[PDB]
Amino acid sequence: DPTQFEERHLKFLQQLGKGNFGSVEMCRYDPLQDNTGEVVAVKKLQHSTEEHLRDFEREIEILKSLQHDNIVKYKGVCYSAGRRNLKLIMEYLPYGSLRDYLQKHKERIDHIKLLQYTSQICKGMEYLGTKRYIHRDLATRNILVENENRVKIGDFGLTKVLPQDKEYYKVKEPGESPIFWYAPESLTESKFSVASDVWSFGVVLYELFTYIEKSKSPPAEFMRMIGNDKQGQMIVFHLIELLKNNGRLPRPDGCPDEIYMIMTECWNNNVNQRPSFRDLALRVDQIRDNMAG
Ligand SMILES: COc1cc(F)c(CC(=O)N2CCN(c3nc(Nc4cc(C)n[nH]4)c4cccn4n3)CC2)c(F)c1
Repeated sequence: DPTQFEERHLKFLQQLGKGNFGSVEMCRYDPLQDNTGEVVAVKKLQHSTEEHLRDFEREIEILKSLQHDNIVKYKGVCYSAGRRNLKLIMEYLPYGSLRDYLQKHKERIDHIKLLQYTSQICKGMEYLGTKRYIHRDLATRNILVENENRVKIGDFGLTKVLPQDKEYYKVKEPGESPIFWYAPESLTESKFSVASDVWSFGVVLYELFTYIEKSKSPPAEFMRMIGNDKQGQMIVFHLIELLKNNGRLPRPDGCPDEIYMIMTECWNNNVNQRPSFRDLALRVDQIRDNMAG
């Protein structure tokens, strides 16, 4: 079984990312011990808990079930014992997250290139939606760069499977949520759907066009519009109010009108009036072709 990875043969090379409930490492899986093994990505939990383990087992199954060019490849699992600790083994994408890649190569990345990535996220997302999976955490930090011409959705920590009788999923936290990417209904009602993923995709489109400018980030922009003198529970309250009164993220500098319109349509307060991923890709591909030859 290739899907079974022996723990003693997984050489730690570097920590890549940390989460509230886990981490991602760069390892070399070297069974022959001759230093010819491939470098892989290893996601692991930080809290031993049964409720976080169950969520993680569900996440492993969601990823195992995904086969697309714009989705990070599942490679296998790593067990240690009977009740174990469990590790998810994925392919290593060398250019890091889309957030870090863009932040460093802003001079090299055209608008056409940004739109090629956008279309790839849309295609990956539409594929998710056919399996009735809700991502719930669409952001540039969660998109990986395989190469200069290809991005993949690279983390599924918050992904949920829709119940068979509903088109939304209601879910809590319990700690810190990525609020500045959340749809109003996710803020008020805790409702997650394909439509709230579209809302968040809008924020991703925003991120990409700001070229990750710290002063222009979604938390920074929203906090200015709210008042940086705001508490904690009040931050969600005021954010709900601003969104409700058609308060939105500004058009990023240099961003064309056609693209900001895509963003604003993704940001419709009316769940049902938001575009579909298929149409999103269609408009994006159309714009890419108008900008090119
Ligand atoms: C609970 O664990 C998580 C999961 C997350 F998605 C994030 C989100 C986030 O911020 N990053 C930034 C750093 N990063 C990264 N990854 C690379 N390669 C890779 C990752 C995979 C699966 N395959 N290949 C790579 C190559 C070069 C530099 N990097 N940097 C990982 C994701 C976390 F922070 C924590």
